[PDB]
Amino acid sequence: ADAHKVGLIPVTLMVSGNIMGSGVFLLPANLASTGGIAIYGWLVTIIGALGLSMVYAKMSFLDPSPGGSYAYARRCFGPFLGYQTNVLYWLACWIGAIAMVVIGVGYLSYFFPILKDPLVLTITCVVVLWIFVLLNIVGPKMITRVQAVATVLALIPIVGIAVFGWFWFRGETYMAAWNVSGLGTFGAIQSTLNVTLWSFIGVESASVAAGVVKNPKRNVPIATIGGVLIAAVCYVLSTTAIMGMIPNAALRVSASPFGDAARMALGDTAGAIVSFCAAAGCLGSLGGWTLLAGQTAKAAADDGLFPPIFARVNKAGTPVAGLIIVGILMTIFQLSSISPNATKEFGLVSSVSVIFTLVPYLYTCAALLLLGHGHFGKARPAYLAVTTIAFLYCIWAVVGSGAKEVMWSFVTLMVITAMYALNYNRLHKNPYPLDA
Amino acid sequence: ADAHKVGLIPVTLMVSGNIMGSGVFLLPANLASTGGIAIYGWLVTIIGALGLSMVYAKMSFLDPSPGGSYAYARRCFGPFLGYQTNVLYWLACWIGAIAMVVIGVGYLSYFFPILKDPLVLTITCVVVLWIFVLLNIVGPKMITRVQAVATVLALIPIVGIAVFGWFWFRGETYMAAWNVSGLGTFGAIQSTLNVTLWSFIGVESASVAAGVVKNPKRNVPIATIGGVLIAAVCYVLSTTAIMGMIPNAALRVSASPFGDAARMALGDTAGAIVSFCAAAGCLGSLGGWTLLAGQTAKAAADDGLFPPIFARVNKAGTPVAGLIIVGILMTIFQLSSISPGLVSSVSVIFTLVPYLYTCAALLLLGHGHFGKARPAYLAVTTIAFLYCIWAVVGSGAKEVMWSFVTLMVITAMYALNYNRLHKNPYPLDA
Ligand SMILES: NC(=[NH2+])NCCC[C@H](N)C(=O)O
Ligand SMILES: NC(=[NH2+])NCCC[C@H](N)C(=O)O
Repeated sequence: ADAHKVGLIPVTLMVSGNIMGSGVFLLPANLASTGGIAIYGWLVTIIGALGLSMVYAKMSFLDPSPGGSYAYARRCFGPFLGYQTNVLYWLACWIGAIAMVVIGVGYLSYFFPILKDPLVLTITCVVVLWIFVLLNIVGPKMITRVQAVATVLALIPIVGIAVFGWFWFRGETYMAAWNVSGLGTFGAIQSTLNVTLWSFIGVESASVAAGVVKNPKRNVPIATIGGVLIAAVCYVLSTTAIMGMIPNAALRVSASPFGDAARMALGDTAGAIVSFCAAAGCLGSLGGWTLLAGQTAKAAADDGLFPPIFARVNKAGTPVAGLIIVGILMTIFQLSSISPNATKEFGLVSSVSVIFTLVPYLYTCAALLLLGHGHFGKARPAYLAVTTIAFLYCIWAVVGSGAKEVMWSFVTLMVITAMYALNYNRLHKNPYPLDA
Repeated sequence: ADAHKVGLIPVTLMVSGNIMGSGVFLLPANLASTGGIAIYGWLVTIIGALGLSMVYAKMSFLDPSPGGSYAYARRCFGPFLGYQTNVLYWLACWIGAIAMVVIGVGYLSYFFPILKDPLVLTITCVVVLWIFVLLNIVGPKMITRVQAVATVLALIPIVGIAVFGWFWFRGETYMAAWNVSGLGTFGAIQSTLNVTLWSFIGVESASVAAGVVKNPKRNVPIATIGGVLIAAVCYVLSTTAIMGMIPNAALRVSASPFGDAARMALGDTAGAIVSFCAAAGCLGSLGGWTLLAGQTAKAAADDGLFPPIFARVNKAGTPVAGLIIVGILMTIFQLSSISPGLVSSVSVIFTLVPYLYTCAALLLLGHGHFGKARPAYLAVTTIAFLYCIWAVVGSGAKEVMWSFVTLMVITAMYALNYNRLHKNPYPLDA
């Protein structure tokens, strides 16, 4: 409790918030490239995401350390694989933040065309970017509530259709466009896993924010599973709903499919509603990531595995100097990217960020078995089945990324292990030292 | 000493053998795609390889554990990063052996066209493949000698030209093709590093076979550095020598540039010589890898980190059952072929991972023993780092992707096979 921690509801909405985020609005546009067979892809993507949820759920229950993934990998494998998880996820976070502010603010252009011009867009972003760094400095009680309101604002259309969308949905349109890809059923299913497997990055959120959730052992597991269950429901119900409402042809070339789901549904400026709700979604998610950025660095900084400045806190215990760095960085790697100008662009270096997150997922399912075997009782086979699913889920994600971004993920992994060696020799503690 | 270990010379020739191997004959054909500016690429590729040599040299001096890379990673980072190194490098080895038998036997087609036909080629390979598995079962004293002879047989042409090739050398020729790539100087340099940086895979050999080298602490470092020095000398002297001997135009479309080179000096039957020496090279290297395969699995098996069967030895101490597995596997993933290289490629990135964790291990374990040469050892190992990273920077993406995916599967198997036995730096209470 004591005192400014965050409760169950905010925490869980932070999970749903970060998960659904920017993408929930573009899904039916990308599945439309393959068809209604994307339903099968979901059934596979869901049980795979429920696996990784349960893993994080049980893990955080057993050890509710602050920093989630990072924490477990330190217990399991030592300071090095700890240091690796942080650096990766910490980047995966604040690069992820950058994507939110862009996408979010970009929805607002529907209201202010003023900001399609790329320069003004970047000025607006610094502003809104620092707005949320500041909200994060007034503390996790505060941003979790701003996100909680943001994300329920963002759920309005997504339930609206998910629930009321059926009233107009039919078979004729949905089924006609069952398999537009022109690939075999298993071919298609894989081509939808390319999209949908990245839909549940975010499941870690609660377990990472353990240090700031009120009753970690009860709540982190509830927020973890619950969050993922909200996301699943929406995804499935909403994008199957849209594929029986708008014809495939129109839908796959749509910039905002929910905006179009509107212009017939409630018509007129109902796109207004959706582009506000869409913008609210991201901006909420924005702040939620920058939070999590704040926490990993904190945890790692606290065990000597990240610079001391990230461990420095104000009296409430929130890492102010830590967040101001994330804030500065995002301001640097944002001016750098004024629509070309300096060089090129660049959604590569956000894509590599998304593989950085799958590495922690992997070391966590390892950590569950390697640390947790003691506490499994007679449910041993259950926990083996589940985590191997979580494994298949992480590998099968990378199996169908682009090469280019895995290559680069891998290169940054090498450079991470070059810095550890260079920065920690002397302080390092060897399982089997040499004598002097 | 006691008793059937291997001495300095065989060890070091195993190093040079495995390094130069199949590639030393194809180098000047691939550098001919860019020109005599590949000389600059070499100067960068050399000091980078002398780094990673020195690293392995000092590491194996300090700890001369059997398994080299694997050993060090276990000390440094624990059983998991140990397990990771072995599985990788063990695959790196026996996939690498498959490549050698193919290439090696393929040179012999110059004598027996009978075996360009792809079926007969694979039958031949199983035969020769199991010839060397057997030679390896009669022990490391034996294969190291077969390799030593194989690799000095393979050095004939390579010194022949490297030394005597200068008599047909022509500055005009060499210069006129200075930069055929049509890229900027730094562009060209990078386009030659693509080839040359993979030239020194093998530096690990001696430190990996520490369990079988006579006086490990003196010899593994000598064989390590010495080996790499022999490879550098040849590479540089021989391929610059050829580029002033044969015009760029001819040279870059050559199937065997040494065959063409040699036909200028000895002439006529020089192709026979070269295709025998070229085949001797690979087949020697073939056995030397299957050796190293034998040793990692042994070392890991011995620490519970690989199946017990790989730790099982005959009275001489050599892992017979272990090698028969490698032998079977190579027989399976060979008949699997017919008709009906990526894999050989992914295997090559697998070897750069151990290199990395070794330079780490040098600093993380060795800092105690650096005395007042601290800066020297930091400078050197950071080169060794740049060398490993810069290799991967210019691989194909497809084979890094797959190297990475196999890394994930490796860590899923550790979790699945070692939970209960695993020892956590910071456990939970029950
Ligand atoms: N445009 C992007 N790829 N943004 C990355 C955000 C990832 C986050 N899991 C989401 O789906 O909302
Ligand atoms: N074990 C391996 N992956 N070997 C690949 C061959 C590399 C070696 N430098 C050669 O060209 O001969």
